[PDB]
Amino acid sequence: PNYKLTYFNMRGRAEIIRYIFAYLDIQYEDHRIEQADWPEIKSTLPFGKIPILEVDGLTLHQSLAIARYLTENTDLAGNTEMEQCHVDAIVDTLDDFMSCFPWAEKKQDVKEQMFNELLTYNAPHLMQDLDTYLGGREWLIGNSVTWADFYWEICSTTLLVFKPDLLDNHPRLVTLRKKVQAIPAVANWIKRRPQTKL
Amino acid sequence: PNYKLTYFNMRGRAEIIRYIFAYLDIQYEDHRIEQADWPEIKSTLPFGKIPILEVDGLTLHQSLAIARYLTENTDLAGNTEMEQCHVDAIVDTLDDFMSCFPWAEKKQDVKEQMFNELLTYNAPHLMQDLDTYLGGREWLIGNSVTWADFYWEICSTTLLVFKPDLLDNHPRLVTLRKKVQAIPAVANWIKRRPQTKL
Ligand SMILES: COc1cccc(-c2ccc(C(=O)NC3CCN(CC(F)(F)F)CC3)cn2)c1
Ligand SMILES: N[C@@H](CCC(=O)N[C@@H](CS)C(=O)NCC(=O)O)C(=O)O
Ligand SMILES: [Mg+2]
Repeated sequence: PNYKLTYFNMRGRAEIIRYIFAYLDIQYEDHRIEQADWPEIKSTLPFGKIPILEVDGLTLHQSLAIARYLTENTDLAGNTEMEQCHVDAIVDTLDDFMSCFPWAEKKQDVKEQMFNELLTYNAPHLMQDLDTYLGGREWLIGNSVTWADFYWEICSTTLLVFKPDLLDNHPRLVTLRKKVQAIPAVANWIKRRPQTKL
Repeated sequence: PNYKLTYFNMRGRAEIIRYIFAYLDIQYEDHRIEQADWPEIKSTLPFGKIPILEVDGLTLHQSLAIARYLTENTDLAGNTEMEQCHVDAIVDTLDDFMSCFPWAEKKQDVKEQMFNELLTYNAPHLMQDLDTYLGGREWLIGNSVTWADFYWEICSTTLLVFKPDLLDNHPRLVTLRKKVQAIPAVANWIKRRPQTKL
């Protein structure tokens, strides 16, 4: 069973796949491309977008669809059909925000303006809604860790790059961030992975 | 279970759920609202976004996460993990494009411009990709209809209001809509459902 992950040299939307792998102890090759190799590959893929996962000469796309596939009947999945939902909902609420950023804007000031808006106007509200949804439970979904707990910590990672005082009023979020990061197989990948801004 | 789905009087985000309910033949409370009682409601919601589904007072959110949850252990789900990964991928790719529209934009002309240019440049790029992902095959994924075909006809239905000629060069994509529409339960729902623009 053969794994070639394709994406740019960034955590980005691949990091949810790379946390899963290294958690669930599975060998993959981590194929990281140059911004200038991209069009040559972009042309050949059915949907022109990455990440993508090749699974013995089979081509998968859409990080979360993939993420959801590598966790169907595993302990990062929800212990029940309802908890699979909340997981997917939690993930999509975060992707919904993360997906808002003009990541690929080449006009810098125009980009910075848009990033700053969202990080002051929309961010704290998302953090709020999250903390409350967490309330006082140990994980986001049910009684153990799930990949939604991973998406969160990953999304939170990149947001923290751009606005450090973000979780100041949410220790229960810094707690959760940190409790996800201290997991053996997670903790170790965080130590080894390439060191990219994004 | 007792299902209560809450949304506006329209299709938009809730429709994928309504289709699934009809196909699956699941009795459910289809509660629609006018703005009038919106922030009155919005308050009582973990994430203050709709559609939402109450399943015995247990509230669930994210339209796709819910639709998925509702297709779990049916055939609508895709017939194999691998397919289900594809069905998800298409649903996201579809949802990704849709979330690119300024839906609530009240400067009518900025709407028009972006809308028309999104159909101009973005939309036909996704059409060829969908067209050629579909091929001459019957359904988008697998040997049988999955909830990704449902979403295609729901999405393409709404975008066709704004650009009728949208699919005038993708015979095969109009083919897929008709195969979705002629499904008895869906065709029943179609004629039953109330008349709204979107
Ligand atoms: C992990 O937390 C998330 C969740 C969702 C999205 C992202 C995310 C998305 C995009 C990027 C990003 O920076 N993508 C770039 C956009 C610019 N392109 C330039 C291109 F397309 F020309 F190659 C490279 C990929 C980073 N993180 C991160
Ligand atoms: N919903 C998609 C978003 C995928 C996406 O558009 N990825 C970006 C990189 S972050 C991309 O391929 N952009 C470069 C391009 O447009 O070709 C997913 O979850 O994978
Ligand atoms: Mg999405």
